Amino acid sequence: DYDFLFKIVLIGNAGVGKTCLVRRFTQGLFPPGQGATIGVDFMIKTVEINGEKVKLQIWDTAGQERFRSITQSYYRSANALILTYDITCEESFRCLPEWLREIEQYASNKVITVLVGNKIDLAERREVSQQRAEEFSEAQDMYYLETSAKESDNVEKLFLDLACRLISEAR
Ligand SMILES: Nc1nc2c(ncn2[C@@H]2O[C@H](COP(=O)(O)OP(=O)(O)NP(=O)(O)O)[C@@H](O)[C@H]2O)c(=O)[nH]1
Ligand SMILES: [Mg+2]
Repeated sequence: DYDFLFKIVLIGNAGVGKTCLVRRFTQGLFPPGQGATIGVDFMIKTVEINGEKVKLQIWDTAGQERFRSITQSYYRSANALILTYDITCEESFRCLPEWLREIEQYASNKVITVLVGNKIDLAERREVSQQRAEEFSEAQDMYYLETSAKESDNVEKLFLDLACRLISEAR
């Protein structure tokens, strides 16, 4: 048995690396030749946060617009949403207001949302500056972290810090 169970759902545009992120955390390896998610995928992992056993239930949703009505049906039952963009794609960033709008209608009003900028191993090809992203997230009152599923940068920290904050929330 665990001390806590939380339901985390990753969302964001197609191609931003939501799958490689979940899989790198949950399996410990960056998945080679990863293809687009069809519908929603589900993964599990139990983690120790300061002696507490926390089971994460993680839903990994399709980016592709055509699955969008179905991925949205998963929001209401989530404890947290990991909203994801790709630092090297300005449009995935520019989309974010629209995602927050969705989350407002379809997620629960107790949902925690974090923002992840993925693919920092490609930092020199970013199209959204660190400062832009931090200013957007300061405006949204949203925790922001820059990750690399590929090279592991901040992938563990992402979910372990969110678990810790979900613990505090449950108390
Ligand atoms: N350099 C680099 N490439 C990455 C990283 N994370 C994912 N990618 C790549 O970017 C592409 C998209 O990855 P994927 O995890 O499928 O993204 P997704 O957000 O789940 N897409 P979908 O919504 O279609 O399921 C893949 O080619 C994957 O290898 C990263 O941290 N760095
Ligand atoms: Mg995917």
